[PDB]
Amino acid sequence: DRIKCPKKHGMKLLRAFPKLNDTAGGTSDYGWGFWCDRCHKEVPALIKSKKRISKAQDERTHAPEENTFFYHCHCGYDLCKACGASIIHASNTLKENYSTELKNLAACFSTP
Ligand SMILES: [Zn+2]
Ligand SMILES: [Zn+2]
Repeated sequence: DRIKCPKKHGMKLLRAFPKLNDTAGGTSDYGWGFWCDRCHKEVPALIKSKKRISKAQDERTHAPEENTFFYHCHCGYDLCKACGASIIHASNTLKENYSTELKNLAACFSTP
């Protein structure tokens, strides 16, 4: 699922720094990389990792320090991979505690 910026727009996962045309403001130049609007990390270059060990590993969760991509919003709000990783983890945990609580609810209902 697409991560949203605080202004509720759906952000996009990018594998290369965007062009002037991708950000709302005129002057956003991502030539030397950007800063995460949340953990303030200065991510200066996008690197291609050769690990490739993702048969069934969410790419967004594996090797968060591996800045192989980032999330950008047109508004200009950005998230490093690491910050994206923690919201996928947190949201997956909510879905798990939901399906679990739902299976337990069905069981409590259909058990005397
Ligand atoms: Zn961050
Ligand atoms: Zn935005």
